[PDB]
Amino acid sequence: SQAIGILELRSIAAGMELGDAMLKSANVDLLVSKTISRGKFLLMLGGDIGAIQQAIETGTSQAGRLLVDSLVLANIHPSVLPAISGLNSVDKRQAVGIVETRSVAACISAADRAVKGSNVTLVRVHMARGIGGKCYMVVAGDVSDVALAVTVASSSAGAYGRLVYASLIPRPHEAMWRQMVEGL
Amino acid sequence: SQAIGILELRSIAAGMELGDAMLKSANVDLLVSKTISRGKFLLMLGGDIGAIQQAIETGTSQAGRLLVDSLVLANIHPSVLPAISGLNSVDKRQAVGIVETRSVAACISAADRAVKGSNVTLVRVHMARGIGGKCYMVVAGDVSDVALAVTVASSSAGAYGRLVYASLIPRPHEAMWRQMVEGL
Amino acid sequence: SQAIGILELRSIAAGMELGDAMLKSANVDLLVSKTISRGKFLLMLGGDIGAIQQAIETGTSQAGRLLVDSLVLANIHPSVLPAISGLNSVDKRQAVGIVETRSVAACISAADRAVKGSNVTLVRVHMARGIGGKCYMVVAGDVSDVALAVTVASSSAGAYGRLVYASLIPRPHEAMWRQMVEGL
Amino acid sequence: SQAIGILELRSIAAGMELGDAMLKSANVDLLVSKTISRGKFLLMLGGDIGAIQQAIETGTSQAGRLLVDSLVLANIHPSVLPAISGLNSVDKRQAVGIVETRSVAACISAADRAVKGSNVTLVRVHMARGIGGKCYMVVAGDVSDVALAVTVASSSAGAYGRLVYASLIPRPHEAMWRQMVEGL
Amino acid sequence: SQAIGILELRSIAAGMELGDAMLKSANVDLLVSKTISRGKFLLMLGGDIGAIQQAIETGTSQAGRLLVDSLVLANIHPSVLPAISGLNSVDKRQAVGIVETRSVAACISAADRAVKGSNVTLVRVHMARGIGGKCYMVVAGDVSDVALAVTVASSSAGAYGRLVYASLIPRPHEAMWRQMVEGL
Amino acid sequence: SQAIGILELRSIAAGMELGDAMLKSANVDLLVSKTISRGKFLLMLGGDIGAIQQAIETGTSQAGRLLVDSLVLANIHPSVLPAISGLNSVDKRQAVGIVETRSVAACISAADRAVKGSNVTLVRVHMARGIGGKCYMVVAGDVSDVALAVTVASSSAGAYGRLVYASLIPRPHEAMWRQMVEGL
Repeated sequence: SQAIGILELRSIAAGMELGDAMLKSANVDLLVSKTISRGKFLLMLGGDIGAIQQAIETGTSQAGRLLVDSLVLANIHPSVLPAISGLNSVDKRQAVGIVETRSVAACISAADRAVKGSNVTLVRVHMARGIGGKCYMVVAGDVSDVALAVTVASSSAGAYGRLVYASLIPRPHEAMWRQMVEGL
Repeated sequence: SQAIGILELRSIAAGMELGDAMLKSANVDLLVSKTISRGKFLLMLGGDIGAIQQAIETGTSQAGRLLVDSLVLANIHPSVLPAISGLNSVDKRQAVGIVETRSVAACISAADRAVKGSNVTLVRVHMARGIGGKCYMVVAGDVSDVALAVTVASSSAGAYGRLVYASLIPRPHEAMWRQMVEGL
Repeated sequence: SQAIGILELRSIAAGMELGDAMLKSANVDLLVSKTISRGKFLLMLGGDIGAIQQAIETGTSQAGRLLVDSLVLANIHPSVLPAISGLNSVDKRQAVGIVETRSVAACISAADRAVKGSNVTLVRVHMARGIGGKCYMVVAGDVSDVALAVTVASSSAGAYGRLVYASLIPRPHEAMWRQMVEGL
Repeated sequence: SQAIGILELRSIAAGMELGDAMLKSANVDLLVSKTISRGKFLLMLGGDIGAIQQAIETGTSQAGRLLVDSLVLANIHPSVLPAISGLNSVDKRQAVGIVETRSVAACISAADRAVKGSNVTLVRVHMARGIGGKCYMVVAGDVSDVALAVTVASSSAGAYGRLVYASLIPRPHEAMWRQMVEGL
Repeated sequence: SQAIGILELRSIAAGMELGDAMLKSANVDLLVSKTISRGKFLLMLGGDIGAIQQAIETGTSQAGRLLVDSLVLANIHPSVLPAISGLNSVDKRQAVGIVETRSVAACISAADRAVKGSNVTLVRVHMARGIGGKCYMVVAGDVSDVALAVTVASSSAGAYGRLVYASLIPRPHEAMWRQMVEGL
Repeated sequence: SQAIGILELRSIAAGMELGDAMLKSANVDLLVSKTISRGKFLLMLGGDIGAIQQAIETGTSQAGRLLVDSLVLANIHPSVLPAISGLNSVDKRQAVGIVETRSVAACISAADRAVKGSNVTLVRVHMARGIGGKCYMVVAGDVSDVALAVTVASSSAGAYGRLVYASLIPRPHEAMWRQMVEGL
C-alpha cells in the first residue's frame, strides 16, 4: 500500500531546493516541512512506494553531506498520513490514548500497527521536534478500541526500546480533549 | 481493604525464626517464602492493613543487620493475595495478557491496578528469581478487558520504568496456554 | 531433512507473544521454552527447514531490542528433535556416553554428528542453565558404538573448542544409570 | 566410625565417569550428585574411613585440571550420612533448630558436633546452591536438647566463622513445620 | 521497667564533674566510672527510665563536644544491672556459658533477652575496655538453662552483626570457675 | 612394569656427555636424542623403573643448572616405548586415529591408557618439537578398537587440560596412510 518518506537536512535552504525538487520527481505529497533546532530541517513525504523511493533517493544524492538522516517506511495504513500533516476529524467525543516514543522511526511503526490492529481513529502524530526526540500519537474511539490500540503500540515501540510512556484516558476532561485532539 | 507485607533477609534461618514470629504476632497469612540466589531469603504476608503493619514492624525491628529490605503495600484488591501465593481458577480459556517487570514492588502495584480496573481475573504473579529480578503477572479474560488490564498495569509500571515488556495474546495456542495460566 | 530454530530474548513476556506467533506462522514444533538466569528467555523449534526458516524470520524481525540472539540449524537427524524436548526410550541398558559442551549451538551439532555416525540412540540433550552454560548430550548402546559417538561428537565440538569433557562409561552403576538416561 | 568424602569438579560429565568409578573402587555410598551453578558438579560419599579415603584418592588423582576441590571428613555420627542424602523420620513434632553456614565443610562439622552432643535427631542438611553457598542443618526434639545442639553447632561453626545465623523455634507453626523438616 | 544509661567522654575530669552532676539530677544509680585507653572515660547509669533520660540528657548537653558517645536502654531486667557494676552470687556450681560481643550496645541486649528468656543467673557483664570493643556476659545454671541463654544471646547479637563467639562449658574446671564467675 | 625417563638440557654438548653417562649408569635404553630449537636438547630413556630413576637421578644431579626439565613415568605398557624411538609395524591397513596434546607429559599418559585399554597397535608417538609443544600419537586397528583408543586418550589428556584435538579416520586415504603410520 502507501509509504512514508523522510529527509532531514542540516541546511534550511537546501531542504527547500530539495523540497521543490522531490515534488517534480514523482507523484509524492508533502506532509512536514519545518525547521528543527538548532539549524536542522525536516521533510516528510508520502504516497506510492515507487514514488517515495524515487523521491527520497532523489534528495539524498543531491543533499550529499548536508543530509543528516533519511528513512523510508512501507505498508503504512493510508489513515496514518493525514495524522502526520494534520489531524483527523473526531466522529464523537470518547476515550483517548496517547503513546510517546523516543524516536520518530518507532512512532510511525506503533501507529501503523495500531490502526491496522483496531478500529480507533488515529487523530494526529505530532513531534515535539526533530527525528530522534519525543514524538507521540493520539487515538480515540471506544474504551476497548483505544485499549487495544495502546497495547499494540506499547509493544511495537517497546520491542525496539524507543518507548517513553503510554496512557489511556477513558473519560477525558472537556479541556484536555481540545488539547490532545486539536493541539492548540 | 487488604494489604501486603514483604521482608527480605540475608539469612535463610533468620527468615524462619521471624516467619513463625509474625504468624503469632497478629492475623496475617503467609504468602511467599523461599531461597533467593545466591543465599538471600524472601517473605511475603497478606492480611489486613493493621495486622500487616504490626507484623512487619515486628520483623524489621528484630532482623537487624540480616535485613536486606522491607516494604508494606496496602489497599489491595483481595484477589491479588491468592495470585501471589498460588493460582486463580481460570473459568474458561480466552485472551491472555502478561506484564513483565523488574521489581516485585512494581509488579504488585501493576497487578493491583489491573483487577480494580478491568474484569480480568488476575491469574498469577510469579518471580523468576529475586525481588529485583524478572517478575511478571498474568491476566485472562475477553480480548477487550485484557488489553485494558495490560495498559493500566503498564501505565503504573511504566511511570516507575521498571516495565520490561507487556504483551497481549488473543488466540493462545494449546501448548502456550497451559504454560501461562499454570506455569509447569 | 529436519531443522532446529532457536530464539533467545531479554524478556519472558516477549518470548511468549512471539512463541504463539511462530506456531501459527507455519508447521513447526515447540521444543524448549523456559527462564534463563538472570531473566533471559529461550525458545527452540523443530520442524522442516522451510517452516523453521520462516518462523525464525518472523521472530527476529519482531523481537527488536529484546532479541539477545538467534540461530538456525538444519539437516538434522530426526531423533535429535525429541532428545532436545524430552527423552528417547532406552531399549536395554548397555554402555553410556556423555559429551559436555559450553554452547548449545555446539551441543546440537555434536549430537547430530553422533546419531548419523553410530548406531547409538541419542538419549537426551540437556542445558543446565543458559545457551552459554553447561550443555551436554547422552548416548547409549554397545560399548563399541558409544565410543565412536563420543569421538565424532568431540571431534565436531573440539574443532569449535566449546568441548568441556567427554567420557565413556561401559559398566554404569544402578544409581548412575537412572541419573544419566532419566536425569531426575 | 563412618566418614564423608567430597569431590567437586568443573565438569558435569567428568563427575559421572568418576562417580561410577569410586562406587566400584570400594564399599562407599553415593550421597550427593547434582549441578552447581554456573556449571560445576558436586559429589559426596558416605561409608567407612578406609573405603572413603581410597575412593577419594581414586578421584583426586584422575580428576586433574577438572578438579575444583576435594575434602575428607571422618569420625562421623552415622545419622549424619542419611541427613545429607535425605531426611530423617521426625517421630513427633517438638522444638526446631536451624544453623545456617557459608561452607558445607563447616556445616557437616557443625552437624556432627550436634548429634553426638544432644539427643536431637539431625533432620536434614541442605545446600541451597554450592559448596560455598548457603548451607544449613535442621534438628528437632525437646526445646532443651535443641538449644544445646544449636549452640554446639554454632560453637564449632563460629570458631570457623562460616556461621551466618542460628535460631531456635520452640513452638513452630503448622505452615513453618512442614517446610523445615520436609523442605517442599 | 528499669533502664541502662551510658555516657562516654573524652576528658576524665569532665566525666567526674558530669558524674556528680547526674547523681543530683534524678534518682539514678552509678554502675561504671573508669578510665578508657587512651584518655576516654566511661559512665554507666541505671534506674527508672525517667530518671535515666533526665540524667543522660543532663550530661550530654553539658558535655558539649567532649561527649564521645551516649546511649540509653530501656526494658532491662533488673537482674542485669548488678551484673554490670559487680557480680551476682552463684547459688551452686553448675554449667556456664559466655557470649562475647563486638559492641557494648549489643552486649546488654543479648543479656536482657537472656535473663527474660531462661532461668540462669546472669553472673557479670564485663568489658575488656571501651564501648566499641570486646564485651562478654557470663551465665550459670542448668546444662539446659544455659543452653537456652546462649542461643537467645547468640541470636540477639548475631542479628546485629556484633557477635564474636559464644560457648558453653557444662562441667567447668574448678579453676576456670573462679575466673568466669569471680574474675580475679 | 616398564618406565619412561626424560631429560631435557639447555646445552647440546652436555646432553651427550650426559647421554653416554646414563648408558653406563644402569641398564636403560636410549629412545630420543635430538636438538630442540633454539638450543635445547632432549634425552628420552626406558626400561626398568629402578634403572630409569637411577639413570635420571644420575643426569639431573650432574646437569646442575643446565637441566631445563626432567621427568620419569612408570607403569608404561612396553608397546609404548618402540612407538617413541620409532614405529610399530602395521599388520594390515585399517582405521586410524590421532590424538594431539599440549605437553609431552600428557601425550605418553594418553597412549599408555590407550594401549592398556583397547587392542589397537600404537604406531608412533612423535613430537613436532620440545617437551611442552604439539605432540601426537597414532593408533590403528578396527573401526571400534580405534574408537575406544581415542576416547580414553581424549579423557586422559582432557582431564589435565593438555589436549588440542582428537580425530578418527575409518577409511584413511592411501596417501595419508603412509604419512600417519610412516611419517615421511
